[PDB]
Amino acid sequence: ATKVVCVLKGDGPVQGIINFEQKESNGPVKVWGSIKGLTEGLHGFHVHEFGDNTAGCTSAGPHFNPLSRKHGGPKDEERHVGDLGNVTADKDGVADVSIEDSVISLSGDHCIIGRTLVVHEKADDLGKGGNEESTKTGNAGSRLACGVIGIAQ
Amino acid sequence: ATKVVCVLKGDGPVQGIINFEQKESNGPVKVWGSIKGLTEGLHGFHVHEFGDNTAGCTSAGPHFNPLSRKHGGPKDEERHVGDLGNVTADKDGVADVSIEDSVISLSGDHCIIGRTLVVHEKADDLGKGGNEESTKTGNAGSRLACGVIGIAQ
Ligand SMILES: *[Se]c1ccccc1C(=O)NCc1cccnc1
Ligand SMILES: *[Se]c1ccccc1C(=O)NCc1cccnc1
Ligand SMILES: [Zn+2]
Ligand SMILES: [Zn+2]
Ligand SMILES: [Zn+2]
Ligand SMILES: [Zn+2]
Repeated sequence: ATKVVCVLKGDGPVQGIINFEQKESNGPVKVWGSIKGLTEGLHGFHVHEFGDNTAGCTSAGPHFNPLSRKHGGPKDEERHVGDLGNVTADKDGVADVSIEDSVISLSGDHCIIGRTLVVHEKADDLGKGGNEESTKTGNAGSRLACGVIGIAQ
Repeated sequence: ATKVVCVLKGDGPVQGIINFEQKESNGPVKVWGSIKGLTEGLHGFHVHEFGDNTAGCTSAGPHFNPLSRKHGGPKDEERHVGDLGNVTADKDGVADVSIEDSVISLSGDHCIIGRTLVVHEKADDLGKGGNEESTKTGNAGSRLACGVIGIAQ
């Protein structure tokens, strides 16, 4: 009953459409869509704090972290709201995304509307990499494609 | 105290950066920035309902109109929330945008975050064009560039 969408663009072309839908404010958000143009393997997948793409994906800032937690994987209690783990691209460079998440929302202070979705160069280590950056960014590397998360029909 | 931003891109050469700032939730919104690649003269400038760029600026849908009014200019009582009038491009195709508007908001009710800002081919006649479409769209023609309005730092 609330639906939101994000078109991801960057060089390659890396390009994708990701849809989000939440039946009720207390419920999980289903996330689905496709990203093409990726290298085979894992790519970090995060909601970043700013829906600012004025100078490309760099202006999106850090992970969306309204509750001031450390970086983790989607299944972790200790995670940022924006920590959606990794998407996995096949040999053909396509990641078909199908996620349900209970921490992001389309309502309230966990809401991701107006933020940026980013797909990264490398895997997110989900805070298990053993360095300073692991519990901040997951060491997922450069931002390959991004877009602002908007209200859908 | 609330800042939001929008990068305008489209099928052609029209591209722009628009900033919105609102000191207080009950107060006016300052809109500023620049758009380039335009024909000299007036170009309609609207917030459209959906932050959806799936198939380009067309997927943004109609003017953002939560209060079910007819189309008008920004200084009119009878207007859509998204009716921000025209921007004006100079001889070099650059429109320097400077708008203060009392009807849009960046918080509270009916805010523009996660919606789409669109710059149009033709002038918006501000509901004074003398045909039915004037009171709906303003006869401002095709969508040259658009972007989802996102939260800024
Ligand atoms: Se959820 C959220 C986050 C940031 C800014 C605005 C919102 C919001 O809730 N907008 C109202 C809305 C959301 C979805 C569909 N229709 C209206
Ligand atoms: Se901006 C806006 C317009 C209409 C409805 C909801 C919102 C909104 O901003 N909601 C998200 C939110 C609510 C409370 C605290 N933080 C974010
Ligand atoms: Zn990231
Ligand atoms: Zn994180
Ligand atoms: Zn329009
Ligand atoms: Zn209108």
